[PDB]
Amino acid sequence: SPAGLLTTPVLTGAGSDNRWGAQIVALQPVPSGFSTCNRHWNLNGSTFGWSSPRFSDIDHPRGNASYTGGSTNVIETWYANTGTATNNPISNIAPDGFPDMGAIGFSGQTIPTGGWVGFGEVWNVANGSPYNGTVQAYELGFATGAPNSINPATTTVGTQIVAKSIYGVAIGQNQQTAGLFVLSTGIVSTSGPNATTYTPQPNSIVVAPGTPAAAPIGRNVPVMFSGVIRRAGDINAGAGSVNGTQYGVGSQPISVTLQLSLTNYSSSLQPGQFFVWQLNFASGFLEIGLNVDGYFYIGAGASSNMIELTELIDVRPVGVRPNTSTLVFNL
Amino acid sequence: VESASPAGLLTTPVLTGAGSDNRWGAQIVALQPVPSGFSTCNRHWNLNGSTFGWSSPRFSDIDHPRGNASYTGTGSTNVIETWYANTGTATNNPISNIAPDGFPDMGAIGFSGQTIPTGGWVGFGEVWNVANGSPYNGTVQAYELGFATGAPNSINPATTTVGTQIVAKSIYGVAIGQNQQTAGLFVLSTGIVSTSGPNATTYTPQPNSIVVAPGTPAAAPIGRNVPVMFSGVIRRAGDINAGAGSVNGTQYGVGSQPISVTLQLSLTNYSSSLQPGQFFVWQLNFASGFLEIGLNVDGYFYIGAGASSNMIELTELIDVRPVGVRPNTSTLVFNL
Repeated sequence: SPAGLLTTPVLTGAGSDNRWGAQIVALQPVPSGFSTCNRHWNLNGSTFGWSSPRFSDIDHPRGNASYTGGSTNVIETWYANTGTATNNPISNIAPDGFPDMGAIGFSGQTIPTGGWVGFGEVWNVANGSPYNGTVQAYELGFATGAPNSINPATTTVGTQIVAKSIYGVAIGQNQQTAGLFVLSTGIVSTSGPNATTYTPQPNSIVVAPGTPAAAPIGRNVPVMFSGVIRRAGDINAGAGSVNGTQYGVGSQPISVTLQLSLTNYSSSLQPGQFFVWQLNFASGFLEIGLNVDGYFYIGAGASSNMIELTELIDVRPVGVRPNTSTLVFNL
Repeated sequence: VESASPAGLLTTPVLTGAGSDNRWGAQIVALQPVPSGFSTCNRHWNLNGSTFGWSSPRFSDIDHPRGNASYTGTGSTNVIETWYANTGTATNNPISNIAPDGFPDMGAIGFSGQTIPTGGWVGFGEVWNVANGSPYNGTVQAYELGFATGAPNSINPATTTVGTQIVAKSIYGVAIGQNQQTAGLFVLSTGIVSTSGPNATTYTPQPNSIVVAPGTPAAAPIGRNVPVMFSGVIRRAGDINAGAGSVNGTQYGVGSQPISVTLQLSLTNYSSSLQPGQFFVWQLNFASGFLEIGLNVDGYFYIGAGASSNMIELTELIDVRPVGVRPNTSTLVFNL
């Protein structure tokens, strides 16, 4: 039974989302629909992405590293084609852990807004030793036009994976072949004190061929799981910051992703159905549904206002329902 | 909330590849017996819903709002950056003010003159401006973090939280150093181990370098039953591409608990299902043998390894089956 996939702890503070690993504190309805494949599992034990259901560091053994000038305090760019992560057993699209987001270019000397940023370095393919003057915060994502005219991409087909430092490195490296190493904990790129929109926005997510979309069904709209994430421009901001709170979203709680990767649920739900749970709040309730592609839905209609989980009391299973029956929204 | 049975704390996935340890977050692939015993408090929970440490059962990031930042050098570029504060000043940590949530329970080893220490906890981060939260973006680097005395100019590792400092010191040069009376620290919470050259070092941390808080109970041997840590492969600074089975040697990191156990113990109180003097015991069934593992009320796991400190690989582990409550003086079966 799918019932055990969503339990009260997952949504009352002990859950984490499958993209940022952030503590899940809100639900984010997406009335346009969206797609996600990386670190996303369906109910047939399968993923269309390139990452395992844990938070792997990011390592690629063969890319091009360069900087744009002298050689100190310079922006370092690493890139490779998609489909070259030949040591990744899930997929060669990209290293396990590489973020499913478009890489955004700079605006003059202004840092891009909304990109996935991790800390990392380039390393020497001769011996595995780091080029230690290349440590920095790097924006990672999919793009065309690397190294020096990057535009974000939303497909894995015929594109590049890029890492570009958002600040200057101590000692730049021009290496026609070099490795990448980045930790898998991400922050979002910003400059100045402001939080940006929830990240990634639907049209920023990168998916691989064959990924099914989560489309709305009447008033039933797909939902993402939201937690507070850090941002580069005010790194001390957190939940309730006077400068605004920054949210990151994932398509699934990682505990759900993990369970779906360990057990096949194809006998318990078929196309056209949801497995439904009731979320009971202090003064209302709503139903959340899971479909066979692993996407969650709520009956929010054309609303993208976040639903805070602060007053959630418990989660109770309801059972299998048609996906065309409106999910109750009684808040 | 109370639970009547610890049985659910250890299940087959925890030890056959879906588990992670509570210090490094690494995939659990082995058991590390510790015949002389050890203590751990950070991100370690007991069966009474409590921790003696300063971290939640979660990995996010390390943030401290008020330390001293400095560098040394004749110039301000490509220099070593040091940040430090006293323990007991992490006032924005709801668990404990000892140290920021996520700060590693390891000693900070001093270094200078283009050598770096072996076996320290290293994380990536920066110092930041307390006026507005903006990074000093030229201070990003890999930093060794730990507890110490003597910062900034005579750093020596400490094993207690009492009267010591928390220190971050970059193992490579930063782009632009900062001498600031007050600066904040921001480091990611998943570490690598400091090394030089290609070699792996011993499993990290060794028992003699774990930092604990006052009141932390020790895991002491009881006859042939000895405490065990959970081992996974971790990165190391000197050969960052090395992973499991590397031709240059495999580097292990250890934690006292699978983080899924820590999390469950933090959510549910088990104090009515196990008492001092008792283990809850599970059987680990391998292709070619089996062993018993026990959990005590302080949250520590034990096996009947006796005087052996050999790692036990979990490659051929088939499943985990609950046995029940037993006296901790009964020898745990070890049939490998």
